[PDB]
Amino acid sequence: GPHMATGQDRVVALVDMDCFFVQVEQRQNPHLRNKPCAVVQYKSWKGGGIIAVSYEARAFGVTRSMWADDAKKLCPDLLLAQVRESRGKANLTKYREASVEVMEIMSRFAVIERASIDEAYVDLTSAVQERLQKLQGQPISADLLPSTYIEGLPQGPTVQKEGMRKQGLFQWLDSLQIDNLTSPDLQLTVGAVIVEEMRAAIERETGFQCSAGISHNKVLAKLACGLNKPNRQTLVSHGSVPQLFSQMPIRKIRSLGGKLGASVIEILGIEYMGELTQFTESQLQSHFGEKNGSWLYAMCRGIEHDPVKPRQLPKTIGCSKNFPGKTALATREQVQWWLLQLAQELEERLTKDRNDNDRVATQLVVSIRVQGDKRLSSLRRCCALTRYDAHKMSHDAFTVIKNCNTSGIQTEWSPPLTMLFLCATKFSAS
DNA sequence: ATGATGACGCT
DNA sequence: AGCGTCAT
Ligand SMILES: Cc1cn([C@H]2C[C@H](O)[C@@H](COP(=O)(O)NP(=O)(O)OP(=O)(O)O)O2)c(=O)[nH]c1=O
Ligand SMILES: [Mg+2]
Ligand SMILES: [Mg+2]
Repeated sequence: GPHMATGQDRVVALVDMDCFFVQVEQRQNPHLRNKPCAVVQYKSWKGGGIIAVSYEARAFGVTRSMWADDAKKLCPDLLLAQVRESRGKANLTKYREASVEVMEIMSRFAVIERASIDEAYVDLTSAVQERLQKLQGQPISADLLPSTYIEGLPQGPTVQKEGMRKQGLFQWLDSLQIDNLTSPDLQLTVGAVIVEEMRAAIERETGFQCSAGISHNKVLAKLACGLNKPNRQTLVSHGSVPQLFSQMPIRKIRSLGGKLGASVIEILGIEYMGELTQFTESQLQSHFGEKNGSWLYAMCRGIEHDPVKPRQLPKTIGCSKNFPGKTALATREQVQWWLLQLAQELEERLTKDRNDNDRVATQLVVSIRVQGDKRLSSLRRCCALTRYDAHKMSHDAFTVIKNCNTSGIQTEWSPPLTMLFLCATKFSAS
């Protein structure tokens, strides 16, 4: 009890842009706003692959990874925006630039870790301290939390969705201990006021809406984010964890959505995150390894220590294209041509990066998939990246992969390539 | 024929 | 180094 750490030491948020590529296209084209719409890449095979979906289209069953032609059977009035195509591949520059717009705004409030093109974690611990002093010991108005849900409330002795939100919020704030500058629940609340302000700023300055989770660590912040979407934010307190976890499938917790999560379920014969509390740390470590067992033991109690890394910029800059089915690359000249295309996009991105962010990449990773392999990558090789020159980079990547060709006739490439990937890495200051 | 990315762990 | 996992 008096020596048990409760993982209540930080305030962490996760901010996630709602249907982000869709919002980028809707800002640009007002005819798409407030409509069922999706973002598609390519167009020939089955209308293109959907990669993002507006909340109005999701109500019809439209999802990512559906073909647009199939999405149209569920939602006949679905509007589509197409990803730009440059040098015969998808080019995500518009979405990268929009993400930078958002991240720069977030960075005014606190330390951010870029988690993906449209998510960042935020460490609010310091911001909350500072804000607790100036606000003094005076109370926090619900009007400062207009889009916040307090997970697990209301509870105890209304018919509308906004009404439930306000009821829980009132219960929370009515129990808050406002004169104890170290109360975790108070710290979270202030964190949430800050996140409201951050979200208001993003929307005002970009037009983009997002959801957010506020809790004591990244895993709980991420989970919290997804609980009330879109355009809302959710506070998951330490106290809320036992009930929340008691029915929370294991696969919903970040890092457990794959093979390890499935093994936890199979080996232990459990279904929900809270059920982990029944095992000793050594038991868990015995099944899953020292690092994973320790992490699971703390996580199922709501405790997690992964720091929010101060990193707003990606650490690698890469370009790839899949060549599925009949388009698989089968001649030396095709392979070379496509490496050049990839290397030209890459050069463009790298030069821009070098001007914007004062750094230079030094390693080039070359990855390919071959026809028949159900892995992301059949093969990865590195080479020095000494000049930002597309012809050099493509020539080098070719060199590095060329003996993968089993074909006897030199013009041909067997087995055919179903993926090419160039990745610039090992950045240094410039 | 679920694409184009990106981070990190294991050995 | 190069492969495997998990994620958006
Ligand atoms: C998961 C995922 C996302 N994305 C892009 C499209 C989304 O617009 C953007 C953000 O991903 P997300 O946060 O997973 N999804 P979303 O932002 O579209 O939707 P949500 O509102 O966050 O659910 O990333 C992909 O291109 N491929 C993916 O597999
Ligand atoms: Mg999102
Ligand atoms: Mg996201």
